Amino acid sequence: AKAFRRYIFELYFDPARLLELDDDQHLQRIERFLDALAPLHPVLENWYLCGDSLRDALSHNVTEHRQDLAKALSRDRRTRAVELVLWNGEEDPLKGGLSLDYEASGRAVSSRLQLEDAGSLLQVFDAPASSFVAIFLAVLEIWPETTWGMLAPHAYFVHQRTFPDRRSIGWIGFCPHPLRATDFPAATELVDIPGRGTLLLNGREPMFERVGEADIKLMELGYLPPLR
Repeated sequence: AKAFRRYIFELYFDPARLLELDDDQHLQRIERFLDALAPLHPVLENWYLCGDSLRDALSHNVTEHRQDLAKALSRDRRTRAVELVLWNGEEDPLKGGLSLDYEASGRAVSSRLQLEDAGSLLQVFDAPASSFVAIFLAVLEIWPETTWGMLAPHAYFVHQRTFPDRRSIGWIGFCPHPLRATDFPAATELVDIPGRGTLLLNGREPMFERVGEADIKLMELGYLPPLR
């Protein structure tokens, strides 16, 4: 009995719809998202621009100074896509260190939000299932363009996912469709999000037919998206 250290935590957005937003809109959404993260745990209360020296990396607190967000974008944006990277000021993954990577390009691959390495949160959260669900809830409310979400152990996704050419719902995930409890295992909890879809909690924290059976059902329903 030992928890998985590395977790993947990614949410995907409809490329066409997300691309409609201008820079101010993206910045506003990230601002709202950081605000939604703040009450969930102390390590999520402060976000900073990355930097060389430790002094440089902790000088620009975007949760205190909103105008700094535009500096993240201005520095991180690519020549063909909105992009921003933030860190929470904690170096060690064992103490809740976390980085945020947001990209909006008009292509599925670069229209997403990732928290890395989410396994760091899983150990600082005193009640992780609900706290992670709260993060999904925040993304869904801020980005109606969300098309998929997955929280899963890295090792599971890479070496055990049922479908090689498909995404996975993971331990906790988002599927943009209503789902019926009768189609899923007893260990699965379905949380209905009207006007969005469903959040699935597949059994207890992976320490996995629980996730596999859910992916299988999603694939049979035609709801499990391709990787490409």
